[PDB]
Amino acid sequence: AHKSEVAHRFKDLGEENFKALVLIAFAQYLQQCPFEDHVKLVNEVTEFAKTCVADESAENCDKSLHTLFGDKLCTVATLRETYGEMADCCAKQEPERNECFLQHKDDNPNLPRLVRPEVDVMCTAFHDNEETFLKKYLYEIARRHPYFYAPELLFFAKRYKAAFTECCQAADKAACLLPKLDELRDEGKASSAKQRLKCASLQKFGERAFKAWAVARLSQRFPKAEFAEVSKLVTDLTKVHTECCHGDLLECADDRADLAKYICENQDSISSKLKECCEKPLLEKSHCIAEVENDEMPADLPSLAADFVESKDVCKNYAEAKDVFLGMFLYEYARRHPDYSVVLLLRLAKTYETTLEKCCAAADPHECYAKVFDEFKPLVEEPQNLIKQNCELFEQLGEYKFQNALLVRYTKKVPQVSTPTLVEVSRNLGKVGSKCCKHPEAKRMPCAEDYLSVVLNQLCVLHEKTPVSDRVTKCCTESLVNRRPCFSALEVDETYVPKEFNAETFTFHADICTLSEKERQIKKQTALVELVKHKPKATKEQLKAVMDDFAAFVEKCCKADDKETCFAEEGKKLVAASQAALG
Ligand SMILES: COc1cc([C@@H]2c3cc4c(cc3[C@@H](O[C@@H]3O[C@@H]5CO[C@@H](C)O[C@H]5[C@H](O)[C@H]3O)[C@H]3COC(=O)[C@H]23)OCO4)cc(OC)c1O
Ligand SMILES: CCCCCCCCCCCCCC(=O)O
Ligand SMILES: CCCCCCCCCCCCCC(=O)O
Ligand SMILES: CCCCCCCCCCCCCC(=O)O
Ligand SMILES: CCCCCCCCCCCCCC(=O)O
Repeated sequence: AHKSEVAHRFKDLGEENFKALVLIAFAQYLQQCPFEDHVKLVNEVTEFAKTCVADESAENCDKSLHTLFGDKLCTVATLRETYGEMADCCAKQEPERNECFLQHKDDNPNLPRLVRPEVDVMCTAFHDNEETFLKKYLYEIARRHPYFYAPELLFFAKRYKAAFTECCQAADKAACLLPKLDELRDEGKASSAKQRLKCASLQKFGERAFKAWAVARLSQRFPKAEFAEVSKLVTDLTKVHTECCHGDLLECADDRADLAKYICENQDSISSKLKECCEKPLLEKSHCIAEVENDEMPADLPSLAADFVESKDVCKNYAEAKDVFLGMFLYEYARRHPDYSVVLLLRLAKTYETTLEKCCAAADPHECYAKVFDEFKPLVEEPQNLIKQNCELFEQLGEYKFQNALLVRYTKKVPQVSTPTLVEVSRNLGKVGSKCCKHPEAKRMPCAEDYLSVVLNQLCVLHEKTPVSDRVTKCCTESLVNRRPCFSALEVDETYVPKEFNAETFTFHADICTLSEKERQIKKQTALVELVKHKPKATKEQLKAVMDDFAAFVEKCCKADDKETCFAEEGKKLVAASQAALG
């Protein structure tokens, strides 16, 4: 270490890990360079590291990895005739140089769009050359998602490897592999969204706010930890996320490790759930810790009434350090309720703060704040209720028919939203319902928050680049804790004038009967949205008349001898019979 940084990295990571991350880091700076140029780089940088491992005292093995990596970047021939002013970065000395590079990372690289080949082609390529097949895609994905934390992209890639291993040698390859690839896309996109949103919220609402979130989240997970310990961890976590949000891989990676090193050295004073994690190699340590089970909460804890309502010096302890008092509230409440969403805890916190502001200025303070815990009852109520009604609805309808209810619901509220956006969000919102409703009671709200936070921002980002309704603009710019209830408060837009008829949008062709089940579902769900937008004032019964008449139709023509003639003449009368009903 420090004698040869590059030799130390290599030893800690291993050759295989080393060459994987470097390909990632190279594909994340030079997004336009072809695969094989990157290969040649990764090969040159690894063989070099080897010499340093064998002989740390060698030629320039004492340089920082920041210098080595930069030197390699400015090797690339058409740096100027391809990446433009990025070549100018090479004239700058190292501290400034890397910053110049980060500033030229493109989230909109304007690359094409990865097509997923046939399972046959995939499994053949995978077998006939794993190395090239896998690293080509690692490269192809990393270049499209720069800023995506490199070691995280690596963990997904390893999960792609097992999937391709188990399934290519299966009876029905396609039926084993396709659902996994889809799950992996969804988790990976959800990963990058959660990273994106954390930096955005930090940039928008501030450090103190992030800290409030932190205390909440941490006390839930490490309830046996003392407040002084949770408080330091909150401070430490804020530092690593702040720095990790600057965008540089080595700064982030080293901060994450130190924090993993600390925690693991103090598990006794943190959680009894950190044993297997703290055994893992450096690459996996913080990744493991970040997803650790909740430690069980201390046997028998007193009510919060004593320290927060009854005590003789509430208003005093509050008056000294307000944020400290408010965080202790958070601490004591979060550790007791791992079944609460973090934002909900922040609302009870917000409410406790307000009443304290009013009530501590009273001639007899305890009088006016003695009932404050009675306002928490309806704030806790609202989320708890919403999962019951939604999970019930789902449990008796199944995922696909459950998304179709959301489809109609949200098209009726915000019909100005583009059709594919409505299909994408309503389908997504159904999956978090299929994910979290399978968890038991006390895990539902924390889970629903986790994926709602993703799907909600996803939609906000579209609407930011393309706004079409102000009540959505308002729900997206409202506070952190107000975001979701704002959306739940969306009402049916009955001032929306019906979209005009277009026989194309309701013309169905015989290709549907062969299309993949996912592919096929989008088609129908696209038409459903369009059915609502054309006739939003129709009843549940009117709607279900048409959705049934259509099911019959497709059943008939998809088993006909001449399927294309059937889809033409029968869809011709299907549309007419239906216009007539909703006329
Ligand atoms: C401290 O100031 C800086 C902030 C940043 C950005 C950044 C900036 C943002 C923001 C979000 C982000 C986010 O970008 C990424 O965007 C991608 C958008 O498409 C999805 C698919 O994938 C996203 C990445 O996964 C996400 O991680 C940050 C995470 O890693 C960074 O460093 C990113 O929302 C508000 O403004 C860079 C800097 O370098 C000069 C800074 O100095
Ligand atoms: C610039 C190319 C070489 C990059 C080598 C460093 C790659 C990440 C180091 C892994 C540290 C992981 C720390 C953690 O997340 O817990
Ligand atoms: C969107 C389809 C339903 C998904 C499952 C039900 C979600 C109910 C809302 C949960 C809200 C938790 C976040 C919060 O308390 O602010
Ligand atoms: C604003 C665009 C309309 C399409 C999606 C609407 C999303 C509403 C989010 C509601 C999340 C909680 C579900 C619920 O409150 O029942
Ligand atoms: C205006 C004429 C429309 C006639 C056809 C409307 C069909 C709307 C989509 C039907 C979706 C059915 C859902 C399903 O069966 O999976």
